[PDB]
Amino acid sequence: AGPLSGLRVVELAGIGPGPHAAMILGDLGADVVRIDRPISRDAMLRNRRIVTADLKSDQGLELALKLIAKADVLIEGYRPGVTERLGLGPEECAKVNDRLIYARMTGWGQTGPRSQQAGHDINYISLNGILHAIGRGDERPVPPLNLVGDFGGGSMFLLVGILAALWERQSSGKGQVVDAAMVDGSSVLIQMMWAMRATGMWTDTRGANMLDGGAPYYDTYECADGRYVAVGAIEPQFYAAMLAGLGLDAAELPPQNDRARWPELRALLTEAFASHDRDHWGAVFANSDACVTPVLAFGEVHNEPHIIERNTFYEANGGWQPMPAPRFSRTASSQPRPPAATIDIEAVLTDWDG
Amino acid sequence: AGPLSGLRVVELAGIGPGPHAAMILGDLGADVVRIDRPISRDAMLRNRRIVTADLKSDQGLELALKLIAKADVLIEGYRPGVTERLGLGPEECAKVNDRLIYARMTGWGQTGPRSQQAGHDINYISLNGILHAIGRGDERPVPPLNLVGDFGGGSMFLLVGILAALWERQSSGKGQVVDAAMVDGSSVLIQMMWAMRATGMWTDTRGANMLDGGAPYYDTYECADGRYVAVGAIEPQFYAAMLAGLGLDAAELPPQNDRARWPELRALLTEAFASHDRDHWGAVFANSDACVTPVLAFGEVHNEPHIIERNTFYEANGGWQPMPAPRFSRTASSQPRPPAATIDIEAVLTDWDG
Ligand SMILES: CC(=O)SCCNC(=O)CCNC(=O)[C@H](O)C(C)(C)COP(=O)(O)OP(=O)(O)OC[C@H]1O[C@@H](n2cnc3c(N)ncnc32)[C@H](O)[C@@H]1OP(=O)(O)O
Ligand SMILES: CC(=O)SCCNC(=O)CCNC(=O)[C@H](O)C(C)(C)COP(=O)(O)OP(=O)(O)OC[C@H]1O[C@@H](n2cnc3c(N)ncnc32)[C@H](O)[C@@H]1OP(=O)(O)O
Repeated sequence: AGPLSGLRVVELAGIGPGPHAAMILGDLGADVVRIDRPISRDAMLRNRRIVTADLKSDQGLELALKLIAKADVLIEGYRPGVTERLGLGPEECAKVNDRLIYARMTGWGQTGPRSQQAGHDINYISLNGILHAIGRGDERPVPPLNLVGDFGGGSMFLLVGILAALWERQSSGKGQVVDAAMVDGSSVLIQMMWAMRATGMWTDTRGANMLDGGAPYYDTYECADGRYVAVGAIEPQFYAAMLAGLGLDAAELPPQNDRARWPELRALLTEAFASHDRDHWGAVFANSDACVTPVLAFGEVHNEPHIIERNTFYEANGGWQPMPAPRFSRTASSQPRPPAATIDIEAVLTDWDG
Repeated sequence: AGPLSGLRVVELAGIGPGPHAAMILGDLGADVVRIDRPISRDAMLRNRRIVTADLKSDQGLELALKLIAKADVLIEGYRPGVTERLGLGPEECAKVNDRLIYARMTGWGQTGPRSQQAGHDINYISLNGILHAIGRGDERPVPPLNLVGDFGGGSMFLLVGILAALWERQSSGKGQVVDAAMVDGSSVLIQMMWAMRATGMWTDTRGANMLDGGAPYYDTYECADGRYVAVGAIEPQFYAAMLAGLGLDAAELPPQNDRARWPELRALLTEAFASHDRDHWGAVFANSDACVTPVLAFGEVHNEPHIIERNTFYEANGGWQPMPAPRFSRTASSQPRPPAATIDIEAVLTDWDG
């Protein structure tokens, strides 16, 4: 029902970024067929059809190749050489379908000294300077969950690659291979810090920068109730609006960007915010441009008016799940279909006419 | 040169997610024309043509509309209502070009109680449970830079939106509006934690989970020299390789997933890692599946063999910048063109034939 209605996707069951890129294609209307090893409660596996095949057997190889022959996109997320050894490498796939967008999701990439090494999100962002930049300066770096490598710089770059190559396909009539390494994607994800490094606007020192928690106007504060607000008041008119709401006289404060007095500045904002609870500050800074919001825990998210009003989440046995993103005015995505029982691979083949 | 060679993009000069989405389109071959208010050192503005226009004047509005008439994609990142009041809203653009992908990059979205409020990355991820999930449990949440809202759940979803709509356009012959809200994108980026919350595999407690730094096998460790390694050894066989490298007898340790004894497990791993420098562990683990990697600071990234060999970065003027991601086997992206002087808008219009 969304913009990708009609798009045929073969996903080889993996973990992390592959199934997340595959979910997003399904979210937006694609026909995604997932092949697993010979009814799921993982909501990530929404908007698929699940089939099963031993890719190491002659029948399973044959069936999967017949499935790939009728597809637009193949997603795989194993080590380089794995699909090759199975007989499902790009050159074998090309033989039965040269319109195929062959999408390879890895952390290290297809080649290079580490391309055969095991790893996960934390490893990939450790090697490109990202992880070192995250957390408080007086402590060892903290992982930003797996948002940066696996998803932000992983699956999202796989999708761009995939859709980019489909655009190319319109003029050339041919697919190709998408080499999507989390180490690359995440670097492009963080290109802003690389730009700013070159002009003296970002330093290698952890938690001493504008957007890393070093700036008293770009950080969380703890309130009277042990809960938190986020302050994001970069621009001076926003910062001023923020001080107005706190009832602080600007003339009694250090300048916003005098870094030499940032501890003094923070101590004064800390005292201010500590004086009431989080919900007080949401009432105080209601419609304002102060860039002050409540830090909601996952469980409170569904009670937030802006979240509710725009239907950012829907309920699915177990709890809340995010609606497809982004939104489309003419071809709107549907609410995601729940994970369902495994179906017969043959049924899909007839459906796809193969 | 890359997959998106031929694609025409008009970017209305903004900040954060908009310019980054437009950068990535340029990286991949797109013809990107950026309109600013009446030669840049910001490497984010690579792969552009820069022109200038007062959109509030008759002349400037006319010229911009002539430019938009000839484009495939318009990127704007202002408050909802701004383009409208300029005469550049979707319904005006539709008049001159109904094939236009009109891409609206916001934090709050186009509608809702907060849609007119100022904000930055920290605010958008604060309202959807993400920011609360980030940092050590004994401390107030820390911002994961602006990686998750602006970029991972912002620009990246704008891109997917844009390219998805271009796919739709091939059958329908029409464009539409992409509503890309960082509050939506970032939720879908974190869909995994929402899936796991539903099945008891994720909790709302900060720093007490498998991927947030609560797991001793999924965290950084400080070494003898004050530098760090990242451990990512989730799977038992990797965890085992990790222990072998450390010279640790598994029989003398608590089980890997005995959470009750995670403090005791971490104290033993801490003592082990602290005994040598980062690069010793660099060496001992450089080759195995132990999921142990050095935590590199931005400045030392360009010296890492895997980074060097795959050309993840190029030097621009001054320092290193990331190469286009992902990679394409047939239509490879070029090295990005540096920011250049502003060019006259007329010249572009003749080029585009408008
Ligand atoms: C959410 C997260 O935390 S994930 C973080 C991101 N990690 C990644 O996915 C990065 C890229 N991938 C990898 O590095 C690796 O695949 C790892 C580390 C995840 C896993 O490593 P391993 O499981 O040891 O190796 P790998 O996944 O490459 O091999 C999978 C095997 O299953 C086989 N296999 C897969 N599907 C099937 C099937 N349907 N039938 C039969 N065999 C199958 C493959 O042929 C392969 O066997 P082989 O090793 O004999 O060739
Ligand atoms: C790097 C970072 O961390 S940034 C974080 C990214 N997130 C965001 O900021 C969200 C993005 N969207 C927004 O909410 C907003 O654009 C903000 C809050 C960033 C900034 O808002 P403001 O600076 O107050 O301006 P706003 O976007 O409302 O409007 C732009 C103004 O410039 C004017 N303008 C824009 N282009 C032109 C032009 N070429 N010629 C003349 N005027 C122009 C518009 O008329 C408008 O003025 P108006 O409000 O009088 O109509």
